[PDB]
Amino acid sequence: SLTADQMVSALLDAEPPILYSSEASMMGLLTNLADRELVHMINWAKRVPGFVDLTLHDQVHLLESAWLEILMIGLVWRSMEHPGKLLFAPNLLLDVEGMVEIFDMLLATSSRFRMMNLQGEEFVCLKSIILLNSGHIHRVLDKITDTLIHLMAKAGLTLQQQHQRLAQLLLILSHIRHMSNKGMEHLYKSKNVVPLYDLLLEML
Amino acid sequence: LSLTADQMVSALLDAEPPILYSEASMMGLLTNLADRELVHMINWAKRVPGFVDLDQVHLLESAWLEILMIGLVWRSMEHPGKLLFAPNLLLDMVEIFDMLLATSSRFRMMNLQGEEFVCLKSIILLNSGEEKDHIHRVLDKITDTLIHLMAKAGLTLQQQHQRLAQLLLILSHIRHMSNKGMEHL
Ligand SMILES: CC(F)(F)c1cc(F)ccc1-c1sc2cc(O)ccc2c1Oc1ccc(/C=C/C(=O)O)cc1
Ligand SMILES: CC(F)(F)c1cc(F)ccc1-c1sc2cc(O)ccc2c1Oc1ccc(/C=C/C(=O)O)cc1
Repeated sequence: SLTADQMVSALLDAEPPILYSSEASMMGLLTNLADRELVHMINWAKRVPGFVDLTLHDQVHLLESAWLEILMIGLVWRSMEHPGKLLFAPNLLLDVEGMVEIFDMLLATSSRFRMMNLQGEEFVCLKSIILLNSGHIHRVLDKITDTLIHLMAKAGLTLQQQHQRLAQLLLILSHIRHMSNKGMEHLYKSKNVVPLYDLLLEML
Repeated sequence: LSLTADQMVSALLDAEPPILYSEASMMGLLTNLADRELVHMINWAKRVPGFVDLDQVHLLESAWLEILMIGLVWRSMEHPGKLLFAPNLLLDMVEIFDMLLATSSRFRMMNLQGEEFVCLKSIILLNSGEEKDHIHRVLDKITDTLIHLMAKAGLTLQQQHQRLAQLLLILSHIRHMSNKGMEHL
């Protein structure tokens, strides 16, 4: 029911904080950083319009299917004004076997956003898209498109420039889904970061 | 890049490969089918306005299973519960099979037109990966094509953007389907 300006302001208020923090040392840091970031992500997801109307079962499913893409799109957004480096935290700016191909993708994605001049208002829309897309849900997904296109028209882009930019923005998401799949394959061995159902249920 | 929307949709519709035919028996039949489908794909790709002007090898290395999946998902559309691999090969790993039925159900639920299906395939192929901007400008042209095809259909500007968004968010699903399809292979 929210207006496109009311929506973008709710997403901007929903925004999580920026957190702080050898192969095993670096991994112990990344594992711990994401763990604490997961708790702030569950609070954020409930601040996203429409997600809290959903049954706990649906909320779980979406988060389990999107917790790494959400972490990565947040990462790629922070790291953006730091070319050649990945700002996992303000005290954790980096540049481990197998992890090299994934790091290089996350660098390329960050480099794409910057060249494309990604804005914070479009970013909060995209991260909200990923949460709701991972799995009424299509009614909300339509509302975030209307918000993105409203922000493109408010910025002065022509109707052509609007649908062209929307598409480029929605295709970089195929890459984020890919970066997530390869990451899930790499990390898993066992899991040290608490399954999100235990967390979501623990928080209510 | 000089090409119009109707010139782009018809150029791709012309490039459309033919429909082909057919446990160890099922996988062997599928390996053989796919192996014959890659030769038609490799040739279709050369007919994608922009693609032959390249790097082409890696784009088919990334999109070969996404293209095989979108094709399968497009064929099997009026066959709910079953997957139409070939007219003589209709089957009804289970995870990948279910993920493929859901996509086809979404394709049915959206009334996805063939003219829009060719555009998705060409976007899949190009977005799978001065020479780098060539891919960008072509994708921005397939998007004008998709929006024009919608304009013709009678949809409003708001009903156009939503539908563009709807179809594009399905490519994240087919990227995911391919990735988990690769692990299984
Ligand atoms: C290259 C790389 F580091 F980005 C990268 C490469 C991969 F293969 C996979 C993930 C990544 C990322 S993106 C990211 C964003 C952030 O805000 C914070 C942490 C991380 C993180 O690292 C992680 C993420 C999760 C875990 C969990 C382990 C467990 O359950 O035991 C460990 C390390
Ligand atoms: C369930 C399933 F069959 F869909 C499926 C599950 C997966 F995990 C991965 C892919 C699939 C698909 S999608 C498809 C579409 C088509 O038009 C035709 C064949 C196939 C095919 O099967 C394949 C694809 C490639 C190979 C290669 C083997 C080799 O190099 O030895 C074997 C079987």
